Amino acid sequence: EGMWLMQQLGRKYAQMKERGLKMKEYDLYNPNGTSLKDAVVLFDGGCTGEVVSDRGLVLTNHHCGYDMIQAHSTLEHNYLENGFWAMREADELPNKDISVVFIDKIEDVTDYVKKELKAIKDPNSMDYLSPKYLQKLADKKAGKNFSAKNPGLSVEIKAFYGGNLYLMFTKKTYTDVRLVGAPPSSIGKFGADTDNWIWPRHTGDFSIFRIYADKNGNPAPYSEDNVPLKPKRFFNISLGGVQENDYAMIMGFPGTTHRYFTASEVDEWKSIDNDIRIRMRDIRQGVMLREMLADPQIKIMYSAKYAASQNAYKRAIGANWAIKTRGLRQNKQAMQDRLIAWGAKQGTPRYEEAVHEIDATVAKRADLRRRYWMIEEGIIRGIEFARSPIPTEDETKALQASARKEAIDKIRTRYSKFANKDYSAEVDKKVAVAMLTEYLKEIPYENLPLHLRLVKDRFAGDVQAYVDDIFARSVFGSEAQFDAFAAVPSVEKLAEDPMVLFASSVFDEYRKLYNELRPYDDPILRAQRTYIAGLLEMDGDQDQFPDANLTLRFTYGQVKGYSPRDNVYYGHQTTLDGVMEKEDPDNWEFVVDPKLKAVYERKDFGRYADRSGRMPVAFCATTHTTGGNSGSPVMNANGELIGLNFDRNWEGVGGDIQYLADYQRSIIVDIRYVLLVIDKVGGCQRLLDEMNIVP
Amino acid sequence: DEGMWLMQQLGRKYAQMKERGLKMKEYDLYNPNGTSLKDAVVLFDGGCTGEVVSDRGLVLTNHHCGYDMIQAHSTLEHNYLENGFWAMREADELPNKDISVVFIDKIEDVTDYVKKELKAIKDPNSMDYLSPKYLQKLADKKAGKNFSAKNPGLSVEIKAFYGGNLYLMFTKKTYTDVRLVGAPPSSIGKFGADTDNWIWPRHTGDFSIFRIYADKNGNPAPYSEDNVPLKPKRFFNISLGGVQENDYAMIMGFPGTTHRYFTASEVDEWKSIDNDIRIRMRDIRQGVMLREMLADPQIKIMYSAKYAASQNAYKRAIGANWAIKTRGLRQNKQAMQDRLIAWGAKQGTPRYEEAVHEIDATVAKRADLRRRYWMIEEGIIRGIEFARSPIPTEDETKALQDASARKEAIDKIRTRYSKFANKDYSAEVDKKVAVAMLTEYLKEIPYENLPLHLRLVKDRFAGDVQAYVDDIFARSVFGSEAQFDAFAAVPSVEKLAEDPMVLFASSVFDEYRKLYNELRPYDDPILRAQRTYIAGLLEMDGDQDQFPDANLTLRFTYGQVKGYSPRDNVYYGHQTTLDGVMEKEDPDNWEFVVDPKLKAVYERKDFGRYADRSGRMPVAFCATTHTTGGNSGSPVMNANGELIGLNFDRNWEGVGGDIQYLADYQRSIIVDIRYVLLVIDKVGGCQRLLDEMNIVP
Ligand SMILES: Cc1occc1C(=O)Nc1ccncc1
Ligand SMILES: Cc1occc1C(=O)Nc1ccncc1
Ligand SMILES: Cc1occc1C(=O)Nc1ccncc1
Ligand SMILES: Cc1occc1C(=O)Nc1ccncc1
Ligand SMILES: [Cl-]
Ligand SMILES: [Cl-]
Ligand SMILES: [Cl-]
Repeated sequence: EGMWLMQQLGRKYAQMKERGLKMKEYDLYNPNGTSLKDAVVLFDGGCTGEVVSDRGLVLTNHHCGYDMIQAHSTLEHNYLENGFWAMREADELPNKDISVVFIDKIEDVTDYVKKELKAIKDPNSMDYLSPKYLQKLADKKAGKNFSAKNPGLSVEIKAFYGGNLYLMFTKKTYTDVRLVGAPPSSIGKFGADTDNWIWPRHTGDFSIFRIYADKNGNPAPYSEDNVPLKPKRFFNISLGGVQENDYAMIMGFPGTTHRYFTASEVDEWKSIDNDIRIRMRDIRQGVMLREMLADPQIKIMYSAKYAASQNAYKRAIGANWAIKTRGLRQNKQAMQDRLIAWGAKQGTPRYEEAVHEIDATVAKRADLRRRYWMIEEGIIRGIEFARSPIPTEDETKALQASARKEAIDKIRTRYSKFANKDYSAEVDKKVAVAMLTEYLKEIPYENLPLHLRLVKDRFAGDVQAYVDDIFARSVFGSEAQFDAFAAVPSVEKLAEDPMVLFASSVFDEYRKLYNELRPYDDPILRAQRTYIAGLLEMDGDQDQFPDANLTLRFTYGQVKGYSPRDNVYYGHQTTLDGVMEKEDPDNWEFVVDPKLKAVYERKDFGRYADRSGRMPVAFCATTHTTGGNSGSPVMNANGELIGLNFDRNWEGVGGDIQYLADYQRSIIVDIRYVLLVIDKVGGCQRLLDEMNIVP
Repeated sequence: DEGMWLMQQLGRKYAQMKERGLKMKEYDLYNPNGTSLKDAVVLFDGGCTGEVVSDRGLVLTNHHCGYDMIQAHSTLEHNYLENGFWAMREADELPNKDISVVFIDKIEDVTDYVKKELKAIKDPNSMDYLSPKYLQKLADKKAGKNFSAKNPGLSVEIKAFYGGNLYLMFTKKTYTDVRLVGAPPSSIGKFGADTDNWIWPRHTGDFSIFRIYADKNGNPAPYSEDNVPLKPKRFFNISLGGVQENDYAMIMGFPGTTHRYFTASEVDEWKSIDNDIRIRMRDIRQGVMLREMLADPQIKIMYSAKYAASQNAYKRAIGANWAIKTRGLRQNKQAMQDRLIAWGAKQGTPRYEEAVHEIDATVAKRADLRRRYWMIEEGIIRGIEFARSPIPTEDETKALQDASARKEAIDKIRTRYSKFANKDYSAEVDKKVAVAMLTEYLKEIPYENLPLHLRLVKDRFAGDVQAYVDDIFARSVFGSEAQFDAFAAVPSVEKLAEDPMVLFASSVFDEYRKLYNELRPYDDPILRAQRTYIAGLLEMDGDQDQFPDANLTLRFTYGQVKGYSPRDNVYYGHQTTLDGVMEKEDPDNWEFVVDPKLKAVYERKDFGRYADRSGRMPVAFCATTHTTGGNSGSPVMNANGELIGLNFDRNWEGVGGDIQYLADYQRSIIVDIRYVLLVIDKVGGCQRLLDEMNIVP
């Protein structure tokens, strides 16, 4: 049910042993020694990874290493489509802008931070959550020049439980992290966007990297003189596999949760955030899909844009399903009524006042929040010409010296990036007509961005005519129209350009709404500090975990399937047979790698198949994970690596607010399948030899 | 494989059924010389099964079987299709026109008689052995002089089985006064609508209730206000004990057709011609239709039924091709015929190998013709609506060529035009469908094999299909109402003779009939060789583990209440519940609307004695019984012969079961009788129906 701080291992250890944990507490997390925690990394700021060899080999997801695979791919050596297998350490590819972060030490600095905060003065100060204020406290505690005295190390203080607990982390960051191996995208991204958030799942979502360091194993930027890191801890790989009900645990960096939402915040998340995102993206997606199905060239240009819109659309559908069917609002209401009754009994009304402040703030900002989501989903992300070029102040106060040619060249560059190889003005006009029709139905005239008032005033309510006029008269409406402008440019032409005026008006309204809504966050945040302090004082810090905040957490559970609906069961494990069932040669998402299809036909599974002779692919577990946990190590009762977390089923996306024991699962790639791919698909035996594979 | 057994075969199957869980005495299920449970089973309205469930002739069948009778009695004031219908007294039950229930009074083996009569052979290749006319002459000869007049309500019929190796005479008792008694609302009766067609898990309460009325002596009589409910020989007791996983289940009913004795070459033909062409052509038709329905809400209303009608056999063909591809249907037919050929060689009789060779050679010879026939039937006859536009009859052309006979012919042509261009017809949707269908048809069918008018696409329109279709509508008398009216004011045979739409329709129907006539002779050598083929299979492996193909005659099948795994890591259990209906509820989707009385019953858990041991309300279950079209409404029995449900569908994964039963995938989809009784009770409030049934604990 939770995402526990490493400090909370002591408090959860007995229950973990009762559930099947076999390892000693300090072998998993030792606060003043080496433990399994030292083999877990924050991979490139937004993923988890794990060290799996005494020479710094790192496993993470294929979707986590995707950008590094794509950046090294060319027409001659397309690593993204065929995979990549460095047959020697010297062939491993360096990556620019990459990092791996180790959590060297974790310290409770609550008393220190709370004492420092007493010197504020303004009781409503937000310094208690400010990264700048907390960094000043971290630097004061670690010492003026800590990083010079301790190379590779840095300190950081974060707030937890809404400001009721503070932890200081001593981090060790390595920036020379090289690409070692990756399966073809047909394996790494098998279901592609069709199987996103889906269980059963058949995706071998893994990639392999290596941490390089100086001669003393200290962090160093890329240098041909760097040598592999010899880590103090790395995971052993288990080949014992998994069975239904086996104990499983994860360590990783979950990004965000909202476990302490009030019932009013759940209602707002549903009726504003989710319903608007669902409604607006369903309109955008429908027009886009119609156009992609009618023209194969439009399908190529808009596939990525369509997939990018669908991902959070599906998440919002899954989240709304939990709100509707799993009683999220009711359980938050019961949580807050229980605190209010307890507070009345203690003679302390501050908890009821805090819940009241959150409800009143949520109620006050509703119309503004609705207008913000409507414009952001409807126009800012909904219509491509909303992000068309807007002449800067430096460009207009240059057009009206011969820096006129310099202003036009910069405007041309931005026009070329807007009307790129994947942009269709015809597809965009059709999407805009549908999006704006919905937006104008929902947003009243007095709340419209200035230019959109012209639909009623100038175009007699004709949305199609308004959009047609924007393109017919705009300098960014076509290449010929831009070139005619570029030959005789004037600031007067730009000032009255219908596309410039649209883009400017909608961005102006978007920024105005953001600025008016931003002050409402602070009273909610301050009242949450009181609210969570009351919940902790009442029911204790053991059942209620602190919200995720991109810090190292552990979660535990079992390898277990679930029933998604009446008379349907999805088991705990998928097999290579399921990959073959899904094969579709005329669907790029479900193409099966020929080497993998051959391995399946010959049953060349070696030591990786289960006792039945079937080849495992993926499994699911009752662990509590969220975005940030991609690539997390999945451990046995013995702490051995049994898989990598790579996704979570859509039925459990509401788990960020309330864990759903009967539906929510972590989707994990079986480590036996990872080794099978390295071995029979990549032929990279050296990686198998450097890992410590236990029977 | 797990057959549709003749009633005659119950004796030789009985021991295995007892070992599988059957508890009843053999002759209580079927006795050729006296009353048995077989007497409570009826052929409901020619194409469904039904069952007698009371001593006053009450009949249960599917909602989709009684659909036309419910719809015919529905009005704007009393919409029984939408809200259901519950007659609170026998006098309120609604009579139905053109309805029948058929009882199988007696079944007799007449093989020796038919085979002796057939020996008077004037031609060894005669097809009289399969002719309904010839067999009726033999049935009338055996039954006697004016049997139907001496035994009113009874009729005699002989059917061939095992390709002409076995003949049975059936004495049927037909009742035509069958009245509507009760029906749940469509929201329960057809809950999944076409979305859940062929789907398991299933949550549809697919039942309707009728009553057989008869004269004072219980003899068949047409509708009369003097008719009294029938007192039957036998009726089913209703069980409330429910079902559990692995329970024995059996069905009696009228499966229509199977092809269990196809050669491997007939499986290849069914896949590569019949199914692939139907799939490819309907996918094109459906895609254009769906795009037009999604863009215009009025087109969606006009084309929903046409779209659903095209999709039903499209889905069946997809399911059947999945079995051919993944379940080894072709290979198992090949093994069946190689085993017979090896045995025949050992017996010194080459006639079985010669028979299989004749079927293969005939299948190979007709391939191009069969491909051209399916291409035109799926592509144009079914695919393009203006293919069924009006064609002036010979008598209409003669009438239009001096007299008032001219205006009579024009009125007749107008009537047919009005039926073609009706409230659901869109010429714009039809032109778009035709352009796509014809583009595919012209790519597949060479110029020399095209219907005469379609040659104009290359000759006159320079390969432009859109221009050809545009010209048909712009210049045709049936292209629009104003164009028809201009013709009707000044009509001439000359205008009709050169009309592009008339010429198109005439040419495609001419080609369709020519292909049918050229292909028809190929059926006879296959049929005669199948008589030899099946005789060999029966002589070799006996009439014990190979059932005769279904032919709309009474059969029994047995199995277990059991779910299945449709794919890797997925399991569908044996039973669905009312909870699953609630999970599927969607008020803005007519297909998944939930009746308020039913939703309230679920909320209050007002399930009474009908609920399972865990307090869950059962809805439907699935079984390993072998059923097909014709089995809709069939009684599902317990090990004791008590009614536990009604068969109403089969999952798409098992549609290949008509050729080869699929033990691990094929299931009969059954409405739980506890759910039927719950709906009658808590939704209909028709307590009198519960009281007349014999409900056992
Ligand atoms: C009803 C159903 O049956 C199978 C899948 C679904 C479904 O809703 N899928 C889904 C929902 C949200 N995001 C992604 C996928
Ligand atoms: C068919 C079904 O519907 C709801 C649940 C199930 C089911 O099979 N459950 C199950 C199977 C295996 N392990 C654990 C539980
Ligand atoms: C692969 C699959 O998963 C769920 C359903 C299907 C499917 O193909 N359904 C279907 C096929 C043929 N006729 C009817 C329905
Ligand atoms: C076969 C299968 O694949 C994935 C899950 C299952 C499963 O649960 N099987 C099962 C459940 C209940 N009774 C019998 C079998
Ligand atoms: Cl380290
Ligand atoms: Cl012979
Ligand atoms: Cl099977």
